[PDB]
Amino acid sequence: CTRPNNNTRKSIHIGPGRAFYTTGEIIGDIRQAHC
Repeated sequence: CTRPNNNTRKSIHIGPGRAFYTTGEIIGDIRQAHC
């Protein structure tokens, strides 16, 4: 587990082009949430 996701800490870099935070990252965050 990890606690980004619920505050999306490891994924802020971009923003306007939201889906440019990258699959690996969003999926990583979502994996990390499976607690």
